[PDB]
Amino acid sequence: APVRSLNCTLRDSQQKSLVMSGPYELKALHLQGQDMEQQVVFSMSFVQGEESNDKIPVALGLKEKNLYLSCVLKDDKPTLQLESVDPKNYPKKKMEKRFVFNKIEINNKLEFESAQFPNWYISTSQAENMPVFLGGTKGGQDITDFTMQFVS
Ligand SMILES: CC(=O)N[C@H]1CNc2ccccc2C1
Repeated sequence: APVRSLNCTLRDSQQKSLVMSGPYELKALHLQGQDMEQQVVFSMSFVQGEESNDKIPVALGLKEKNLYLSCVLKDDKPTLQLESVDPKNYPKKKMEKRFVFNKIEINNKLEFESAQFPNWYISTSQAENMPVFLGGTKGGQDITDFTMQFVS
């Protein structure tokens, strides 16, 4: 049948919210109050892929926009991009591998590993107003843990 999707927001474990940074980038910043309306709402789709109790393959589309987070090689490195799709063939159950993240639940937090690039994670910087990126370790100064908030 159809693919199943949930609307949600994400915050990093330092409780930074995600906002648009021009058309094809996200950035993370500390937000509260009125400015919370700026945060990106995701449509998280539950897609085809290798699955276990704590590791669930998802696509992170933007709610009612034909824009997906995707993992591609850029200037020879795994990078995070926002990619446009045909709003007539998405969202689907069999999403292409560049769009798939393994949503991993460890110690009441979420990590989003690239299915295409093992051990590369959706990441934020500690500094305010810096891009969301794909980082090649769930260790060090960069932040790889998130919480999800469910949206109506
Ligand atoms: C123009 C703009 O920055 N809008 C925000 C708020 N709402 C929203 C909803 C879905 C996906 C992204 C967004 C970002």
